[PDB]
Amino acid sequence: STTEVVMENVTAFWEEGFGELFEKSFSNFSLLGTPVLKDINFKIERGQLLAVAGSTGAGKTSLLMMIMGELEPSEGKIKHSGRISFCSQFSWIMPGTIKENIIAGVSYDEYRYRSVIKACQLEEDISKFAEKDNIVLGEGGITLSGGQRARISLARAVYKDADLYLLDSPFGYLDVLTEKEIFESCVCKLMANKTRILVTSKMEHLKKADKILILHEGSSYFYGTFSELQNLQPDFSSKLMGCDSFDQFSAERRNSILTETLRRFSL
Amino acid sequence: STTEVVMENVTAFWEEGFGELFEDSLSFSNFSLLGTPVLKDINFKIERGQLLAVAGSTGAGKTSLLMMIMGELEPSEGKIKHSGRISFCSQFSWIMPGTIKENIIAGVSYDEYRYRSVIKACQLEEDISKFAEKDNIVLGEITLSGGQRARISLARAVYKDADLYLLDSPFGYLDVLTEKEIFESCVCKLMANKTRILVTSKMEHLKKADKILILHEGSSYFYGTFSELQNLQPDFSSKLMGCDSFDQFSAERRNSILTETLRRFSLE
Amino acid sequence: STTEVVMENVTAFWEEGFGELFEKAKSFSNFSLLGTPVLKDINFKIERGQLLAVAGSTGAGKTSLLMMIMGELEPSEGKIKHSGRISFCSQFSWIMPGTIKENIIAGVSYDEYRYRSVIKACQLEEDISKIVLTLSGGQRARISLARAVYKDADLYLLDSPFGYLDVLTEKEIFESCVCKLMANKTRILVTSKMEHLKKADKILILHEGSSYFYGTFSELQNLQPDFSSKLMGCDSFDQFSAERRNSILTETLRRFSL
Amino acid sequence: TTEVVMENVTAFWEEGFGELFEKSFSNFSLLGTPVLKDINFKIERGQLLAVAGSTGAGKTSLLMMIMGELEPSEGKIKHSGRISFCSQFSWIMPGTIKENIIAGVSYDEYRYRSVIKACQLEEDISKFAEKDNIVLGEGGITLSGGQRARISLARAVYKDADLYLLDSPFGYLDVLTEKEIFESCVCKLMANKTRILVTSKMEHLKKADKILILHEGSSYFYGTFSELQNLQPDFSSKLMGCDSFDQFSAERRNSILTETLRRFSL
Amino acid sequence: TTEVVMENVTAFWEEGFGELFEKAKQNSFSNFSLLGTPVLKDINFKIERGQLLAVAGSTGAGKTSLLMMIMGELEPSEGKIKHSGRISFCSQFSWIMPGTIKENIIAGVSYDEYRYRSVIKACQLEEDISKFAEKDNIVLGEGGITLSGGQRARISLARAVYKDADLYLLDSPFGYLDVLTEKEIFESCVCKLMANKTRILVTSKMEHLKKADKILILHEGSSYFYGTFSELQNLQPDFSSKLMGCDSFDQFSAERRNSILTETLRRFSL
Ligand SMILES: Nc1ncnc2c1ncn2[C@@H]1O[C@H](COP(=O)(O)OP(=O)(O)OP(=O)(O)O)[C@@H](O)[C@H]1O
Ligand SMILES: Nc1ncnc2c1ncn2[C@@H]1O[C@H](COP(=O)(O)OP(=O)(O)OP(=O)(O)O)[C@@H](O)[C@H]1O
Ligand SMILES: Nc1ncnc2c1ncn2[C@@H]1O[C@H](COP(=O)(O)OP(=O)(O)OP(=O)(O)O)[C@@H](O)[C@H]1O
Ligand SMILES: Nc1ncnc2c1ncn2[C@@H]1O[C@H](COP(=O)(O)OP(=O)(O)OP(=O)(O)O)[C@@H](O)[C@H]1O
Ligand SMILES: Nc1ncnc2c1ncn2[C@@H]1O[C@H](COP(=O)(O)OP(=O)(O)OP(=O)(O)O)[C@@H](O)[C@H]1O
Ligand SMILES: [Mg+2]
Ligand SMILES: [Mg+2]
Ligand SMILES: [Mg+2]
Ligand SMILES: [Mg+2]
Ligand SMILES: [Mg+2]
Repeated sequence: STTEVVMENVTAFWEEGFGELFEKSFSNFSLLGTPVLKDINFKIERGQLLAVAGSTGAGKTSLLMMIMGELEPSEGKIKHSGRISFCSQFSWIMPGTIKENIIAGVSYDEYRYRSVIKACQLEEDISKFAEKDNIVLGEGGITLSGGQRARISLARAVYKDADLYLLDSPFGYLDVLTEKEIFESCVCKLMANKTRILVTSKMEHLKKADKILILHEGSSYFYGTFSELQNLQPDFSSKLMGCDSFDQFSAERRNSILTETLRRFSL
Repeated sequence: STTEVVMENVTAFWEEGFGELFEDSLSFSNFSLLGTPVLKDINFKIERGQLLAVAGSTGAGKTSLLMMIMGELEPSEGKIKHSGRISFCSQFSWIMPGTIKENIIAGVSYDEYRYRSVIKACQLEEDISKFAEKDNIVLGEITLSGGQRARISLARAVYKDADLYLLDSPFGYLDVLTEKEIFESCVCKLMANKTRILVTSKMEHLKKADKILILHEGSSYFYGTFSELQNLQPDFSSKLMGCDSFDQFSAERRNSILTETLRRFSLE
Repeated sequence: STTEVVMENVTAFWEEGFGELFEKAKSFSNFSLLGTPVLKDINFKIERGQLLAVAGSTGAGKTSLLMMIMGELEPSEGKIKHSGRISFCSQFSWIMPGTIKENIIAGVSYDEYRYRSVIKACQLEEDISKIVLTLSGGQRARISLARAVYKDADLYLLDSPFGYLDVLTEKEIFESCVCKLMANKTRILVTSKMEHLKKADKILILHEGSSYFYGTFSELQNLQPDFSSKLMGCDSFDQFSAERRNSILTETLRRFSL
Repeated sequence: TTEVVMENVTAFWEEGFGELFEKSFSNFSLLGTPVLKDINFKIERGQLLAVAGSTGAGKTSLLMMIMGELEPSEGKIKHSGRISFCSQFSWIMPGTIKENIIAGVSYDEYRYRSVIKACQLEEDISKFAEKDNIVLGEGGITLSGGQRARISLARAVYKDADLYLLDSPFGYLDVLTEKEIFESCVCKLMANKTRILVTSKMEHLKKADKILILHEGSSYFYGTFSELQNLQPDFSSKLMGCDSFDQFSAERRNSILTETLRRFSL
Repeated sequence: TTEVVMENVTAFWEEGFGELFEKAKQNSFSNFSLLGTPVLKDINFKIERGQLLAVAGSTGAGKTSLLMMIMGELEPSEGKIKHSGRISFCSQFSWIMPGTIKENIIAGVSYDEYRYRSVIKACQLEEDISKFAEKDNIVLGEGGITLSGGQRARISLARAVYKDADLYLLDSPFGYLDVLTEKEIFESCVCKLMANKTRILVTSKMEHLKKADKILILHEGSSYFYGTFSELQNLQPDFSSKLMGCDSFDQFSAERRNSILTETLRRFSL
């Protein structure tokens, strides 16, 4: 099964102190703080892809955290139901095998597991190891490349059967071509009929999305389709540079991207 | 089973030299001005079984106050009253070489009921059952997440049967929801009849506490209940932002919070 | 984990005075005759993970048997064997002040996966998605069951939890909840429905405090082809309260409107 | 605390038959019926008197006479000091749980915490984020019957008095909670105080220092439980005034069930 | 969404024999009904809400007829049939209407942008529509002229799936596709797009039987087997092509085989 997600006039603070103060001669104590999310409105139907974009600190992860209940609204309405699956910006590797890391407590299913490792391009990493997917890794994933950790992390999120998938920029340690292929095979094909929210800065991902949400300083800059945004603002393509770009990338990230490029052509 | 904690006009210096210095028509000197006390004129009283929340910004002397109760820091003036054994959970989550079970038990006599009640309240059942070796898998001084280490370190402090529990911000590496759940199940439920002092910046924790103590640069800013303080200072919610906020968190703290979030939606 | 439940030659009195008099009795006298035991010579065994259906006419002692297991009622004679935690769903659908989450969680620790599973099995997913507690009779019934089912226990005692539901919703929840989600748990279900007795590993029929039948449904069908609604303690719809009737109707409307 | 003495006490609820009893032979008092007749007992400081009898026997009326609502036409009543009264009716004031328990007298944190412990109100208070200071209205809406019963007893017990009059305060509780609170509150916390408890429970009679059985306003039995067992091995639910569960209101049965549910869920 | 239940169902296509079976049922004795042969005899199965039933069996076993009975064209002479809601039907015959591809898929029912897009993706029609100059608005005549067999099959499936129904009856919709495309569409359409819908799929593919929640094997009008694929394989380790109704490639028409070849060519030439 899958779920709708609806937000109506949502405002939220990470600080518990400022939240209560917002819910209240005159005075205005709320001003001493700043809302992380302000007047958020959207509705995504069952099985749709919502792409969320915006510059650093805009509140993209925070929006996901609010769906997950870590951040609570001080105003407005959130509607969604069922199980959540989360893929974080941080790729987390569990002590155990690659199979164990993907399955993560869920019952093993042959067809599902194979679909997922195929979609996330782990077949060559899963067979060309000493003892297949039974090789033991530790917490952190020292013996794995950044690209491997990202793909295992995505595989784990996609293997879980859920009503809502929250994907926080899962391709950032991958090279361009691998990102394009996995977006298509995983997010567009394997997850085709699951409601999903993807944090991304890729214009292509926005193009394929059913709905887009541009966040600016916690506020809704634009909600609708990419075509509508392009028609109103033919310049926006340039503002997409002011989101997540190279040279601002850390050292290990660039090295991971290079390693993923090397993997492609070494075959 | 549990102790009262009293402090009367307590002033203290970490530096022994400035402490010794501490204890107009005519000529006078004032050498004690050369040093600043870490704690100054501290007064509070916590009854048996009560919860005291201690808050304040970085460097205000919260850990130092706990250190004083432990006898690491010594008073130059005033009296400190507390009896029985002390248990201490630090900001630093310490992992002993050995197993998880031995890490929680750590010398203290083994009891089946108590141990299982502790690992439940600290949400360690799922961590213990997942490993092939159960709670008999070996650890160094790592292949553990920040959240796991924090949970084990709390479990250890809680397992010990003591008259006074000192909890120095034990939830920092946990996500919001896990923190809420463990505060309720461990601090509030399993430890309900125990005297405990909790260093925290969370409004909810201050609300639940019987008494609160707000420290400012080593001095008592407020002592009483949270309601009394909110009634006196409708501002205070804003002051609590200037305590321990996300903007200062290190990378490994931020990432520990994130994988605790992952754990909830990926495991069990 | 889960537990076995054993009852050997059990007799019990709700009135302590008559209970203690049976113990004192344990030319001649028989002062114990002045009272009447609520349960008399009860014998059954339910294996770990099995379902016991308890049926019988109004006042036969179905709830009291559950109260005895919970220790509210004490035996004057015999042995009762059960270990671990008990979870109880009453005929009364209790709603606490607080949220729906707080009502379901009710003093045990929150677990995300388990929570979502229980919401699914009790058909509360749409209800929950739509705040202090407003509710339909059906919603109250489902939340109250969800609470009992959410608690991790060795033994589940379910006292007629489906009464305020329409036939179709009761069937679906008995399947998803009692049969599937709770498949490996020891459960005792007070019910009057043929389908439930068919599915149970064992059935106990009570009559005026005594054991009328113990065994399987198929064994009962041979010995009693003459169905009795009175003896089984079946629903008398014309005697249902206006509240109960309208709850059943509302649940029927819900199926076809939402 | 106080002693309670009653010597040859007879009383009428109606003022008319009062002085008529206090008076050719004529007896106009006969067309009235005395609610209590020739009552005799003596309970020492710190002792528990258990009072039992069928419905309408005069158990509550006896408490009412001690409180002064009912005046004797004959005999002597001796008791001194303040009285605390816990009624069959569980009453809730406008205001918070704390204020409901405190009820006017000066706050004492130690005494208060002891009372809420003994009356099992700790989970009730700690559940709310507003704790002790969340408001309730008159009637006790949004509270369960079990909670009202516990708050009402808490109020009665918190009050410092020489004599405590407890009129069947457990009726809306399940068997187990009644047993636990009888023990922790009436038997332990109030062990130093003189108390009179109207009850039907055999267990309460055993723990009492003295028991008084009423029947139609007259003293059927006065003495210990052991003496009563000797004299009367034939237990009678009717005579002891045992609760007929089938005669319970929907709200009372549902209260008991909610208390049962509270125990196994929390 | 709906449940489908059949219990001891018998049916005749010929009305005369159906009425004869019922008239002799209520009533020295006679048995006139033996003169006819029922298309379906003693049918028993159950599929729950949102589940996939796979129906297999040899040619003439009565697979389409069972679908025809659910649709009310064939009437039961005996037994219980339970189902509710709207039915959508995809036939072995790929029907093309006069009109555009859009009109063909929509089929009068209201247009919904997202639903339409979801269906054309799941049925692999995105390439086809875009490849045409006027896109969705290219005019098709009745029957077959302009489109390939694979295209006709995908449009016909898309129409069935676009309709909002509580029961989807899919009578061997992939026969004119190559193996790889059939695999992909069974996954993307039948399993994912229709994941929460009650569906009955007539098929001869082991893969489909494996994925189904329940299978129903038909043999000369009667229930040969009902259960899961695991239960079947445990109770029958010997595979029979004839019994399962496995479509023999030799017994395919020239147009069918060439449609399969065209689909393979499409994959490698675009
Ligand atoms: N766990 C948290 N607790 C408190 N504040 C947080 C937390 N996570 C993020 N924030 C705050 O929320 C605000 C928005 O940050 P957020 O991480 O949601 O931005 P983002 O759009 O995901 O940025 P980026 O593109 O770099 O990932 C920031 O001020 C940040 O400090
Ligand atoms: N072990 C120590 N020896 C000497 N000085 C110390 C020691 N620990 C803390 N201090 C000093 O005491 C002062 C107060 O520090 P303390 O750690 O008690 O503040 P805090 O309230 O716990 O701050 P934080 O919230 O960052 O933990 C600081 O000047 C600090 O350098
Ligand atoms: N809490 C109680 N205290 C005293 N007597 C009780 C109590 N509960 C039930 N009884 C009595 O026990 C006897 C059996 O009642 P019980 O409620 O167990 O029957 P039941 O089978 O559950 O009937 P129903 O179908 O109406 O639920 C009755 O006489 C009833 O009055
Ligand atoms: N306030 C009153 N004013 C006048 N008569 C009263 C009053 N209260 C009780 N009575 C009468 O006193 C008689 C005895 O009743 P009482 O309430 O003392 O019996 P009880 O033993 O408490 O019965 P129960 O077990 O039902 O509580 C009854 O006739 C009753 O009507
Ligand atoms: N519309 C109809 N009217 C009358 N008889 C029919 C009709 N359709 C099919 N039949 C007959 O019903 C019987 C069963 O044929 P049916 O088409 O249902 O088998 P099938 O399993 O679908 O075979 P196939 O694999 O070739 O499609 C045959 O005798 C057939 O002639
Ligand atoms: Mg982010
Ligand atoms: Mg510190
Ligand atoms: Mg009952
Ligand atoms: Mg009375
Ligand atoms: Mg056919």
